[PDB]
Amino acid sequence: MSMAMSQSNRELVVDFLSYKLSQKGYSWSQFSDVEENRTEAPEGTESEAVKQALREAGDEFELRYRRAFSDLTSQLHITPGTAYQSFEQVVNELFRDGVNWGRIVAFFSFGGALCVESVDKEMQVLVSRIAAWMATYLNDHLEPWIQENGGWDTFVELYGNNAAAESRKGQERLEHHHHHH
Ligand SMILES: O=C(NS(=O)(=O)c1ccc(NCCSc2ccccc2)c([N+](=O)[O-])c1)c1ccc(-c2ccc3sc(CCc4ccccc4)nc3c2)cc1
Repeated sequence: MSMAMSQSNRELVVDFLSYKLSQKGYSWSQFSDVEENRTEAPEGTESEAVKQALREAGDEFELRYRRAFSDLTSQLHITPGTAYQSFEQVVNELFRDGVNWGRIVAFFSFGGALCVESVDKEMQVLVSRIAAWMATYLNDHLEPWIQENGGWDTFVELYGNNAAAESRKGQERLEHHHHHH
């Protein structure tokens, strides 16, 4: 008997990773062929879920916790001889005190920095690794958690764009009340 999980989480590591990379100037990728059509009106077009949410939180994280993050990225020096263990360790402590969206996003970034550091050392080859190491920890040290707090749907409904605006809707309203009161 055996069993596994989904892949969504993994998609986050890739999508985000790329973002953290592009933000630094890097990128790298490839193309291919499949099969599809279209006939309406092409344009940027954007979503409004984990993708957008995750990113934002990431940028704001290093902003509010510029030090809390920096000091972290300096706690682990990824290398070819580095063992996935040395990784799951550092991330463990930062996650020792229970689990909360905050630490979650604050964590994701940790990895992003690792990649930025790898490329800086002309070792982008690592990116692929750290990327897999995350999807492994997120599915063995978070999955069970994220599924106990309403998955991501909740994270995007709390500390997310559509959510941010939603919050204001109320406030701007409440204030109007006391005023008319
Ligand atoms: O912010 C946090 N929590 S929150 O109140 O739930 C929150 C606060 C703000 C936001 N968003 C607004 C932007 S700020 C932000 C901050 C964090 C995440 C996302 C956003 C969000 N959120 O979006 O989910 C959540 C938060 C922020 C930082 C840390 C944090 C920082 C450094 C370290 S170093 C360490 C172990 C050391 C150690 C290292 C190695 C080896 C051994 C020991 N553990 C750490 C934990 C822990 C929690």
